[PDB]
Amino acid sequence: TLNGGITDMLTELANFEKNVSQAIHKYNAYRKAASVIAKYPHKIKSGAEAKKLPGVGTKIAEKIDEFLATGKLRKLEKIRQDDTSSSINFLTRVSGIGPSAARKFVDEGIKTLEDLRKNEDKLNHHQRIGLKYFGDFEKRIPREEMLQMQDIVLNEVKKVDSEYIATVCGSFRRGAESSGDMDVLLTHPSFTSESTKQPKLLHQVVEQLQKVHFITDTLSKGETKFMGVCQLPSKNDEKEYPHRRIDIRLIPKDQYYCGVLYFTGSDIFNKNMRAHALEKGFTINEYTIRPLGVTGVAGEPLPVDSEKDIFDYIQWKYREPKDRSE
DNA sequence: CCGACAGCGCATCAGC
DNA sequence: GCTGATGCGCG
DNA sequence: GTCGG
Ligand SMILES: [Cl-]
Ligand SMILES: [Mg+2]
Ligand SMILES: [Mg+2]
Ligand code: NA
Ligand code: NA
Ligand code: NA
Repeated sequence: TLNGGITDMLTELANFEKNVSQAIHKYNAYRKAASVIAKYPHKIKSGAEAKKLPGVGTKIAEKIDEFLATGKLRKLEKIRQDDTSSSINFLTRVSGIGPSAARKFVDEGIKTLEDLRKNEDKLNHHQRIGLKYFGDFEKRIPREEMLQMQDIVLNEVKKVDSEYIATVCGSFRRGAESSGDMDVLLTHPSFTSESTKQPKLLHQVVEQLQKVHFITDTLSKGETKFMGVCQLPSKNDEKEYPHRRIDIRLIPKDQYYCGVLYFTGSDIFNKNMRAHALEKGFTINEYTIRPLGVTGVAGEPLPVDSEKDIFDYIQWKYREPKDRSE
């Protein structure tokens, strides 16, 4: 983190644009610049030096000059002092509360954690759970705990049907020493792009995980995506582990490689890669990579037998999960 | 300039 | 009930 | 806010 100060600033700007301005392209612009700068192997001495990097334009360069000179950014100083902006940014930290809901709550005079607690009747289900575990969802998960969680999920899945394959993705798969949550990619031979030969494939796994008290709450749930909450079991007399966010995604088995590429991320890496795919005349989602026709319409799914096959199509050297932390 | 900026599942709502 | 739009979340 | 054409 040679350039921690700068990337924090950019990230704070990004958050402002997303949460308050609701300007998503500005948000993405700031995130891209923060990311490109975070991997720059030199301590930055000037905006000019920074502007050499792709994603860092004139406006960001001037901000980096201001920051380097004074150690702060007036624009942010002001944003921090504004009550409405500060309140909105805060409320968006609750899972289920976005920019729109946040601004709406602020209108109604609901602007603090205390306000939320006393107005639970004004929250949808997801938001109520996000509030319930607000503190816990702030905490990172040590890889040691991720490992225990992996064992539980894989073993419980095995118990439901030995043919399931559960893979832990996200930052965990990228080798990080701590994770924001647990991402599980699930497959079963009875669910392919060709046919769904069994219903409740995701339900049964979710049910089994609730049975053993691993999954504690549900934010949302469909036939292919579960989003919820889980918790490690603690021993006699031990303080409980924090509750943790868990996402489970059921992907057609013959589409595993596109799925694991997606679920491994990072999010910025995915955006970069998919953007590059477009430039190369392909479109990539978690299911397939397809050529773009002359009209700009997706063609038929190209054959894929590894993650590297995807990189090959778009003429990128293969990058291991651990090098996709952008 | 000015168009493009990745892609998609689930929840909730409006309108029919 | 459905469809489509929008909010929010995931990487 | 940044970039490519
Ligand atoms: Cl924007
Ligand atoms: Mg994750
Ligand atoms: Mg994340
Ligand atoms: Na640049
Ligand atoms: Na939120
Ligand atoms: Na996740």
